[PDB]
Amino acid sequence: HHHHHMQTYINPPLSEWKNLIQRPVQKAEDLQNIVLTVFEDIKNEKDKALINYTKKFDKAYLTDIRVSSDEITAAIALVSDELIQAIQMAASNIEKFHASQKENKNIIETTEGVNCWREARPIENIGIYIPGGSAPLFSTVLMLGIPAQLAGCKNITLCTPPDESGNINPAILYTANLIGIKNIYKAGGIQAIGAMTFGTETIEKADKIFGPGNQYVTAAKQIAQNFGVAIDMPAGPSEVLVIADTTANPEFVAADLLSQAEHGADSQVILLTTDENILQQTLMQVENQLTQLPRKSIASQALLQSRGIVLDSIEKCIAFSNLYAPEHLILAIENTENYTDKITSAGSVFLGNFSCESAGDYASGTNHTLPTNGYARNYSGVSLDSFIKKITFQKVTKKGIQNIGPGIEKMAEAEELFAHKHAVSVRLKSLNS
Amino acid sequence: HHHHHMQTYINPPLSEWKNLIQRPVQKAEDLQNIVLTVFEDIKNEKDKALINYTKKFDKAYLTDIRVSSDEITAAIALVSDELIQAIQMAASNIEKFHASQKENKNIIETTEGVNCWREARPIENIGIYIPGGSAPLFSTVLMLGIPAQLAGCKNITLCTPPDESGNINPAILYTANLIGIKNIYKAGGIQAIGAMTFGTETIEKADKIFGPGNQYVTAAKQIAQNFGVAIDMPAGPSEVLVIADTTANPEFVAADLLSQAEHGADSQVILLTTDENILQQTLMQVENQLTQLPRKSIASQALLQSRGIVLDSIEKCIAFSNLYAPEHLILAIENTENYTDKITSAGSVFLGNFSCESAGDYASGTNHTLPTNGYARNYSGVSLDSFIKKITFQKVTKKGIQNIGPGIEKMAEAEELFAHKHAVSVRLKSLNS
Ligand SMILES: N[C@@H](Cc1c[nH]c[nH+]1)C(=O)O
Ligand SMILES: N[C@@H](Cc1c[nH]c[nH+]1)C(=O)O
Ligand SMILES: [Zn+2]
Ligand SMILES: [Zn+2]
Repeated sequence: HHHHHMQTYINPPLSEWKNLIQRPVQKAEDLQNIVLTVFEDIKNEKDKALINYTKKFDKAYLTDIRVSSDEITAAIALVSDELIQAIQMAASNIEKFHASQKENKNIIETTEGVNCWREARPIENIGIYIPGGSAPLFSTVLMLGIPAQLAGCKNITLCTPPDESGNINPAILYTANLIGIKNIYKAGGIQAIGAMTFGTETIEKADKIFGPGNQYVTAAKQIAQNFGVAIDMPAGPSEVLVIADTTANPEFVAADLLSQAEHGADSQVILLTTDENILQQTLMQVENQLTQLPRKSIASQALLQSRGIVLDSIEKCIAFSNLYAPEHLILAIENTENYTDKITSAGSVFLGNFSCESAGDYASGTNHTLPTNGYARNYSGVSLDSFIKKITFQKVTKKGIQNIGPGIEKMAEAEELFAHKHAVSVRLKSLNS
Repeated sequence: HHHHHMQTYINPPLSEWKNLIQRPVQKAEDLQNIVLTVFEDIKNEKDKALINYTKKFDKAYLTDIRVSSDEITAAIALVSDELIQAIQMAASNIEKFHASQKENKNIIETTEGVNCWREARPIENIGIYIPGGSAPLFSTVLMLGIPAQLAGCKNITLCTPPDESGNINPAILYTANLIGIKNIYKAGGIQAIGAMTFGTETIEKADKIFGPGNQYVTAAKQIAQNFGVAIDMPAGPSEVLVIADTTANPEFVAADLLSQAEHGADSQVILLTTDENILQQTLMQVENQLTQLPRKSIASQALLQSRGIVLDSIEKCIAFSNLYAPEHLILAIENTENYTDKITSAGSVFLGNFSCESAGDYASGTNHTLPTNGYARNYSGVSLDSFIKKITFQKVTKKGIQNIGPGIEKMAEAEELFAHKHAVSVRLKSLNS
């Protein structure tokens, strides 16, 4: 009479893996006309459109779009001392890890007299979108704001929608103010993305927009690309894949699965085990722990689309994981150092029984803004790299151009580009003269 | 009675810069329905669609889509010994510079018992598009194929359209075969992009597609993103901005401008000088050199949209350049080391009188696949980074989770994510027990 929440597959053949790696289907609504209409309103009516759309969708009639300093001060006083300490602990770890990603200038002499190198420069105008609601995901403010600051980005904008009384959750404002974000705007949805894409009287336009959101925000960011703005990565629901052998702790594994499942009804979790007893013990823990979750309804909906799979070796589990390309990968196995080289697609990886995903979500220092829905095949998580341009430099000397010059002339000839050839020829004749 | 090709502006006010940074307008045709129709045909008819569209647009009725080994061998014998030597010289320099971009693993202890790091992994399936025509831009094969190989990308596909006899230019095939690309397909245009986006019987689908093309290829790459593939960067016509003081060589500067102008009628060049005499001498050189260009008609059309501007200091020229954000920047000035830190947006930078753009186009080692039309504000040129994912790793010890655990619990509580809190709690209670 037991109500099993997650479906299981015991040693499925390789011919079924194509089906077992599938995420749940997503909504197929065409939002292009909806987005383009909002964008046209933002282009034509600017701040008035922002206020009008906020009235319509957030049920708040604002006078000012920008969060005031009194509102920031009021928010600071509403954050407890213990939370302040935790946020500062997280910010320090995130700052330390992202600061380590800065590269040293490295001048390469490719051939005699030819020196080449790269240098980073910040993307000047950064836009950050933060969804609203009663539960503030203020940790995303740290994840996106801190590397923007470290990169040297001069203008950081944060948009987040008000509640019906016009207010922003105090933890969001506290956290943004902590890391030095001063341009905070009461705006959500398509209209917020449009404001950062085209600019209004109050919001200067962004060069690149960061941060996930719902289906409407996702479509708006996708379409905004066609008007010249860059975006961080494509969006989708969050997910975890866990690999567990006999050394895994079933209580820990169940808690990790449920931590991902409680994010949303569209989340997906995958458990790969090397024997059935680990699977059975972990599922028993899932059932028992699920009863205690305030969000048990949401996690239960995500578990319907989730899968537990028994595969007869860790190397087979890794091969399945590499085909799935998970946003988060937990290796709950012995001697992970023997296996990490074999991982080829995963957004972020957690090693051994004490590396829980919650730690990466909040405080370890890695970035939790990660590619989902298989985008780990072709994107990275947000990092310092996301906030800079790498400019290439070269300095060719007189000996340098005498060295590579004749070869360039022959290639330009073959491409039938006479002016390209002549730009070399005039240098060579000048030194020969 | 002189026919001046380029328009000049002498000390324009700062209020006019907004207008002087504008590229020429681009075509505003809506190609979405056109692209989606081809994509539907590729999805439904696969190789048959590839052959049918090739018949229609390339006027070649193919039997085989894949270039054969006999065709590769025939192409090798049609490339001269002197060109072979030049291509190998270029490949060596490109390989050396891109190999230097590999990062070392760097384990960061963010706090006691918490170790975080990143590792690169190749994007597994790479697609490269190379336009056809009588003038083979085979240098792009080196620029995209070499870093793909260095990254460890296992499956590299190259699509390039046949001529009416079904043939591919021998320099393209020679160069692709040289750097180890074995999967070469006779296909162009929207249908080639669609084949790499969805896959056919002959062409395995790509995870990321590289390489610029015409308006149709550009729209296809943009729309292909919505079906899950990554692309290198947005497209547009090529451009150069030159900054010249009294130490510049007007013959060299004119040749550099004309080298960019001969690329296409939609190209744009910008010359900034610190005095009018440099401008006048350079324009005289442009007029005289233009008469000798086989492509003088194309360069003349690009010069119509080009601008020469006198500004009264190098720092003003740099500020103009930073607003323009050029694909290529040439600093034809004294003591460039005093100015490169002030450059904030540019795709690739060339220093001093002997650093011509042709050298970067062909042989210096930097990548010539660069962001144009102002995309240097928010994208980089192609590099080793373009072909990899940077996966984050963390290993938290028992002491580590005891260290950051309580803080995570408080933040999870504030985000009302009880399962996130519980995933930490079970570890702490286990060690406390
Ligand atoms: N070393 C570079 C930083 C960089 C990042 N990527 C390439 N270069 C600098 O001086 O800014
Ligand atoms: N050091 C990494 C390479 C890397 C690039 N970016 C981050 N890490 C490795 O072992 O592959
Ligand atoms: Zn989470
Ligand atoms: Zn060129």
